[PDB]
Amino acid sequence: SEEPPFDIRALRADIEDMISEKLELGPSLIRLAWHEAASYDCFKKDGSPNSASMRFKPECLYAGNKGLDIPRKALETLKKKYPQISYADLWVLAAYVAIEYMGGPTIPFCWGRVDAKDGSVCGPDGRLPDGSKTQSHVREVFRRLGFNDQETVALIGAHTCGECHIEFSGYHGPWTHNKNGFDNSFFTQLLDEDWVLNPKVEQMQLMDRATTKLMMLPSDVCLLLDPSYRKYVELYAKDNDRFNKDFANAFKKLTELGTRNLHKAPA
Ligand code: HEM
Ligand SMILES: [Ca+2]
Ligand SMILES: [K+]
Repeated sequence: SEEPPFDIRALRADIEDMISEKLELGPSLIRLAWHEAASYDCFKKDGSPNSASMRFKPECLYAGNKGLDIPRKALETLKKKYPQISYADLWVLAAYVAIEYMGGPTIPFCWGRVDAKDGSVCGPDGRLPDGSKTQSHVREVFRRLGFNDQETVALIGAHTCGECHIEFSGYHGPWTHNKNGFDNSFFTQLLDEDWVLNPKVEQMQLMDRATTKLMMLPSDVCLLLDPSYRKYVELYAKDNDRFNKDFANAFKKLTELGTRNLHKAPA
């Protein structure tokens, strides 16, 4: 529709380059964008999602955002090179490129997000979801964000890529045997393995009986235990195209929560 004031083409290319020079950045950029949107409360209408408010204290110090300085710092180099882009746009755009680069769907980008100017707009701590908890908590968090059960399950399928780091969350390991590819293999893994207790990680997590090299969180396996969430796990495990499409729509929605006057980018 409308040309952004920054060179989007060149920028897309710089972000693919940066990811290619450091592949484990792909998943952290997705998590960065998700956590900047995850402060929203659709009932209270607060929390400054999608405003790059995680640049500021105290949100940058919340336990759940630990390690997200890495992708923020990496993107600083690009903000410098393309000054017309807001950080908030940049953070969203880099997640979309990451998803695509790793084999995921191409999500239509909208631009024009305004950056928070100070940390007084940041939402409270305790809005990010807790991996040690299960379906009650999960549904409560995602209701509060504006998502239904179908959207919830689709979004959590992003765990198909990346991994847990002891230093950041206290959990350990990848969910899938290809942490650098974005497909429906998180649901597939969830359903096809026998998940057994990992007796050597201090924060409770499961491991696959077959190899013991994969992991799931309590919040992940709660998607099997809940009868509504399990319908959708099954839907995505048996239909990768459907997963691509629903993930695309839900993530776009996630990254457009609490925004206004966006413009559709070209491609
Ligand atoms: C129930 C909701 C969620 C919980 C409890 C949760 C929990 C976690 C935890 C504990 C980590 C590990 C962080 C680390 O140690 O580095 C993580 C990583 C990640 N999560 Fe989530 N997550 C949730 C939902 C989501 C959603 C909705 C998205 C995306 C749409 C997402 C995408 C990711 C990605 C990409 C990583 C990888 C980060 C990396 O490799 O550096 N997660 N998640
Ligand atoms: Ca925020
Ligand atoms: K994967």
